[PDB]
Amino acid sequence: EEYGYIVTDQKPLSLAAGVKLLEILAEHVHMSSGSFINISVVGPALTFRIRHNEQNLSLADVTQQAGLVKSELEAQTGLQILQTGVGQR
Amino acid sequence: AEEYGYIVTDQKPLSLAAGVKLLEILAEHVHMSSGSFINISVVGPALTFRIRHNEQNLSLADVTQQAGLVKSELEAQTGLQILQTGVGQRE
Amino acid sequence: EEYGYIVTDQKPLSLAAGVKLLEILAEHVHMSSGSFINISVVGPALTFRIRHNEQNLSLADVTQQAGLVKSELEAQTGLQILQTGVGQR
Amino acid sequence: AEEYGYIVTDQKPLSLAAGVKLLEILAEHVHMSSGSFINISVVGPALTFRIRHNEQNLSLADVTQQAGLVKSELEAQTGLQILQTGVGQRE
Ligand SMILES: [Ca+2]
Ligand SMILES: [Ca+2]
Ligand SMILES: [Ca+2]
Ligand SMILES: [Ca+2]
Ligand SMILES: [Ca+2]
Ligand SMILES: [Ca+2]
Repeated sequence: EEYGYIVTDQKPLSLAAGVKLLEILAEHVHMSSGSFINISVVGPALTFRIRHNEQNLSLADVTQQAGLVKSELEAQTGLQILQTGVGQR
Repeated sequence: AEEYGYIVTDQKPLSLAAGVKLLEILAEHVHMSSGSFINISVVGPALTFRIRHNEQNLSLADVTQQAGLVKSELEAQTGLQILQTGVGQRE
Repeated sequence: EEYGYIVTDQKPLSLAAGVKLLEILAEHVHMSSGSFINISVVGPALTFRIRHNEQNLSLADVTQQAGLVKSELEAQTGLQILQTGVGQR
Repeated sequence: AEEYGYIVTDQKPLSLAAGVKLLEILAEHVHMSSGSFINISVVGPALTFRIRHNEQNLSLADVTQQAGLVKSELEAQTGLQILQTGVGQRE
């Protein structure tokens, strides 16, 4: 029951902005954003799981990639990314 | 500011001794000296750290991924629960 | 960007032993050891900074105290303390 | 062996003249005769010294603390960098 996390500077993080982060991330990792499932925004954090996918992208993979392209993610979504990781919710 | 790795626990607050024990276990797992974990702090429930240059070329992403793989061992050996692990960086 | 230093006879100083020194020191100065932050062991040396605290203990204060109780520190950590001070790292 | 004070510089090696200049500046700051700094040596980048009995009751802790307070003056007047200051004692 682990989830991927992207923690932002938002209070609160809007749901629309959270899934926009996922859209940009999905484009970058070459996966459909529909593969991000069980999505919730909780306080400043976006949380999600990941459906089975052809490239075998894990929660660790996508959260690592979110960290790598965070400036791209931010520029398009009007927020800052402070942490990315994996954990319970 | 540079990236840091972190582990959020269920401890209120996390003891310095327990935070370092997590790192000792993690170090032995990755076959790196625990002295290579640098700039360590415990703040509230969380442990934060960076990683020194090493021949293994282990990154913060590498170590936090590895912490996920050995999460049950980390918990069993320390008596605490790990709620989140990841990489952060201030704006 | 100054740090407190405790230089030991260790090669290398173990991280666990370094924070055990800090635990004993914290007990002696009546501060939480969690107030020792930015901790690194480098060769034989333990280095650290200090978070704001109620007694207004500085790096000079705690390194001076470490010198004063060094025999207590050593007896419990299986090492010798050779120097204490403040400096860059 | 008794405690000694020390100042580690960026000099490779530290000159005797520069080491003593640090002490002259430090002495004038603490309003003590620089002759009260005794058993002086420069070894590699470091200056080591002890302090003679004085009416002011100035200790090695006192003087090394004071060296921290006037670090920028010590550096500006000598042209070197101070990397560490402290008190040591052999085992
Ligand atoms: Ca993968
Ligand atoms: Ca940013
Ligand atoms: Ca658990
Ligand atoms: Ca004080
Ligand atoms: Ca001793
Ligand atoms: Ca300087």
